[PDB]
This record gives sequence, C-alpha cells and structure tokens, in this order.
Amino acid sequence: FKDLNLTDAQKQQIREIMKRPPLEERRAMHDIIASDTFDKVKAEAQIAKMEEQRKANMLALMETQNKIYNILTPEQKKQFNANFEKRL
Amino acid sequence: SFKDLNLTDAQKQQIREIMKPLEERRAMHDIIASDTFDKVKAEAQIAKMEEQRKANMLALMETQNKIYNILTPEQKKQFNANFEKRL
Ligand SMILES: N[C@@H](CCC(=O)O)C(=O)O
Ligand SMILES: [Cl-]
Ligand SMILES: [Cl-]
Ligand SMILES: [Zn+2]
Ligand SMILES: [Zn+2]
Ligand SMILES: [Zn+2]
Ligand SMILES: [Zn+2]
Ligand SMILES: [Zn+2]
Ligand SMILES: [Zn+2]
Ligand SMILES: [Zn+2]
Ligand SMILES: [Zn+2]
Ligand SMILES: [Zn+2]
Ligand SMILES: [Zn+2]
Ligand SMILES: [Zn+2]
Ligand SMILES: [Zn+2]
Ligand SMILES: [Zn+2]
Ligand SMILES: [Zn+2]
Ligand SMILES: [Zn+2]
Ligand SMILES: [Zn+2]
Ligand SMILES: [Zn+2]
Ligand SMILES: [Zn+2]
Ligand SMILES: [Zn+2]
Ligand SMILES: [Zn+2]
Ligand SMILES: [Zn+2]
Ligand SMILES: [Zn+2]
Ligand SMILES: [Zn+2]
Ligand SMILES: [Zn+2]
Ligand SMILES: [Zn+2]
Repeated sequence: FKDLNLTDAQKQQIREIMKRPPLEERRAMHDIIASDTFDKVKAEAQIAKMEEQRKANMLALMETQNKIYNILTPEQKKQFNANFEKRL
Repeated sequence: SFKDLNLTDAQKQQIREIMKPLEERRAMHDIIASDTFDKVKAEAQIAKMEEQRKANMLALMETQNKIYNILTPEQKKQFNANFEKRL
C-alpha cells in the first residue's frame, strides 16, 4: 500500500531501496515432470538446488522490506504492521 | 493448466485417484519490523522449514509426473508448450 501516506522523500528513499532468473531451474523441473518415470533422488537434488535461489530471494525480500519499514514514521509503521497481518 | 487440456472422463477419475503455516509469517514479521536487518537470524528463518518444503515439493512433483503420464501425445504437447510460455 498505498495505505501509508508516503511523503515524496520517502518514496524516493523507497525507489532507491528497490540473482539470475531461476530459468535453468525450471528446465530441470520440466524434465522431472515430463519423464516416463518419477526419479525421487533426482527430484531431491532439484529441490535442494532450488533452496539456494530461494535463500537469495528471501534474503533480498526481507532486507528490502526491513529498509522500508525503517524509513516509516511510528504511525506509518503501525499501519504497515496491520497490513502485514492482513496478507494473505 | 491440466484442466485446459480437454480431459476425458477416464482421465478425470485417474486424476481424482492420484490426488487422494502462519508461525513462519510471524518469524518473517519479526525480522522485517526491527530497526536493523539481522541476516544471521533471517538465514535461520529461511532454513527452518526446509524438510517440510522438501516433503511438499516431492509430493507435488510426483503428482504432476503421474498426471503428465496419463495424457495423450496431443495433450502432452499442449502441456509442454504451455510450460514453455509460463514463468
Ligand atoms: N532483535 C534483535 C535480537 C538479538 C539478536 O538476534 O542478535 C536482532 O534482530 O538482532
Ligand atoms: Cl521450462
Ligand atoms: Cl505475521
Ligand atoms: Zn500519514
Ligand atoms: Zn491516511
Ligand atoms: Zn536520493
Ligand atoms: Zn528442461
Ligand atoms: Zn521446458
Ligand atoms: Zn530439458
Ligand atoms: Zn528435455
Ligand atoms: Zn523428460
Ligand atoms: Zn535416478
Ligand atoms: Zn530421500
Ligand atoms: Zn529421504
Ligand atoms: Zn545451489
Ligand atoms: Zn545485497
Ligand atoms: Zn545489503
Ligand atoms: Zn497508524
Ligand atoms: Zn493519522
Ligand atoms: Zn492510518
Ligand atoms: Zn511469534
Ligand atoms: Zn541471530
Ligand atoms: Zn542476531
Ligand atoms: Zn532431511
Ligand atoms: Zn529428519
Ligand atoms: Zn508415491
Ligand atoms: Zn491414459
Ligand atoms: Zn500434436
């Protein structure tokens, strides 16, 4: 949101606050799904490989949201926190 | 999208047979709403549910593989084409 009444300074701070696409990963997933048989050990290896991209993506998402939280005023943080409850 | 594939009645029954949470949000919330970003704590949060994620993914991928294999040649081409166009 869009719920927080962001000052123009804050939105510039935010714009400034905001690796490779997990594409070869999807390819390996495709090959597991399209196979004549299910290969559990190969699937486990794909899951484990996906954990490294997920870690990167989660760390980036949490760090971004943390830096945004800390440009907010007390009133805005309260609204941010309420909104966080309301998703999903 | 498996339903977009003109499933036969037999396939609908086969899929039926084949097919036979906030505690983690709260930890993310604690990491986000802090006056500093604690990367060590975040990495531990991210890793906590690794084994449940694995069990869930494995079940999904196996279910997907099972459904893919009841498709006809035509249906598989449609599914694979849609897969290429997505994500
Ligand atoms: N709220 C503190 C807890 C202490 C710690 O984890 O070091 C932090 O996120 O850093
Ligand atoms: Cl793909
Ligand atoms: Cl929460
Ligand atoms: Zn305001
Ligand atoms: Zn307002
Ligand atoms: Zn600037
Ligand atoms: Zn592939
Ligand atoms: Zn593909
Ligand atoms: Zn391939
Ligand atoms: Zn292939
Ligand atoms: Zn294959
Ligand atoms: Zn194997
Ligand atoms: Zn295993
Ligand atoms: Zn195992
Ligand atoms: Zn990796
Ligand atoms: Zn970085
Ligand atoms: Zn950084
Ligand atoms: Zn408020
Ligand atoms: Zn107010
Ligand atoms: Zn308000
Ligand atoms: Zn808690
Ligand atoms: Zn810690
Ligand atoms: Zn810490
Ligand atoms: Zn394990
Ligand atoms: Zn165990
Ligand atoms: Zn099984
Ligand atoms: Zn069949
Ligand atoms: Zn064809």
